[PDB]
Order: sequence, then structure tokens, then C-alpha cells
Amino acid sequence: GFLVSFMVDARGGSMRGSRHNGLRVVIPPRTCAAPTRITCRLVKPQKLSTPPPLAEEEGLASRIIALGPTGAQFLSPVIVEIPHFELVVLRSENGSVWKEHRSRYGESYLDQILNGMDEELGSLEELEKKRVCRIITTDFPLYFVIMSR
Ligand SMILES: [Br-]
Ligand SMILES: [Br-]
Ligand SMILES: [Br-]
Ligand SMILES: [Br-]
Ligand SMILES: [Br-]
Repeated sequence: GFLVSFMVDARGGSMRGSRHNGLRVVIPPRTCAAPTRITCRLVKPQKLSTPPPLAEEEGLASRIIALGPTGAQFLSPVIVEIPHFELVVLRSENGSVWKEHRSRYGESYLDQILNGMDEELGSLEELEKKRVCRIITTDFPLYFVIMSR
């Protein structure tokens, strides 16, 4: 099931998914007060009871991302990079409603978010080229998914 599964604590850590094709979770130092097992698994939209409702011009650009523990709340933002097949990040807190995810910090504060971490994050153009989307979030909802429009 799980593409990513690792223990992390206040020192921070990260793990690349086992398919080694862009999926990656970065938990910077101090974002995580107590020891936590961080996970990620991908779900097929049909496994869902309420899939993302799309308008005519909208499609899914990724599989549905389930980050664990569901509902985790970090002390500062964490980074999740997701491969995709305009791109918007949708999230569903408990699986019933879907809304746009917007990082209220965003890409201009990436260095501050990383908090000294010895991790190399590539630019947005470098992510474009690799077809990878970077989600900056301070919590884990039941689902993320990348949507095109
Ligand atoms: Br992976
Ligand atoms: Br990777
Ligand atoms: Br606190
Ligand atoms: Br909805
Ligand atoms: Br954020």
C-alpha cells in the first residue's frame, strides 16, 4: 500500500517514494514536535465514495494522495512533491467536500520553511520539466489531488 513510510521527530526527515519518480515527503526540522510515523499512499478515484466533482473543462492530473497520519497538524509547513500526468491542488478534509488548497506561505518562503534542513528542493521550472507539483501544507487532510483546468 504505502509509497512512503518513515519515522520523524523534531530533527526533521524526508523520504522519496519507492517508485522513485518524484513523489517525496519533506518534514523540516521543528515542524513535528513528537515522534510520528509519516506515510503516503495513492488511491484510485473510484475507491472514493465522493470523488472530486469536475467541471466540463476540468480533469484529474494525479492520483488521489492520502497522507498519514490523517489530520496531522504541523508547527510550521511541510513539503510534499507529487508527480502529475493550469494545475490546481484540491484537498478534502474528511472525504465529503473538495476545495482548493492554497499555501498561505507559498514558494517565496521555501528556505525559511526548510529551517536549515540539508535537503535540495528544485525550482518550479525544474519541477515543471519533471512533471512534479509541490504542495506546501501545515496539515494533512484525508486527500489531496492535482486537477487540471
Ligand atoms: Br513513489
Ligand atoms: Br524520487
Ligand atoms: Br505548541
Ligand atoms: Br465536493
Ligand atoms: Br502552508
